[PDB]
Amino acid sequence: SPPKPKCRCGISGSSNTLTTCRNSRCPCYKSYNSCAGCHCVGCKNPHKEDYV
Ligand SMILES: [Zn+2]
Ligand SMILES: [Zn+2]
Ligand SMILES: [Zn+2]
Repeated sequence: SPPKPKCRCGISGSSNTLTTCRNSRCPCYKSYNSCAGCHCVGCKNPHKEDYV
C-alpha cells in the first residue's frame, strides 16, 4: 500500500460542502490518496484508490 496521508478536513482546515477534501488544503487529495484513516467530515475526495 502507498503512504497514506491523513487529514482533519472539517474538524480543522476548511469545512465545506463538496470541496472539503477536494481542495488543495487536503494532503490526501494533493498527494493522490484516499481518506483512509482520516478525521475528515464531509469528505468528498475524488481520489478513490485505484484498485482494479
Ligand atoms: Zn481532507
Ligand atoms: Zn484525508
Ligand atoms: Zn477526506
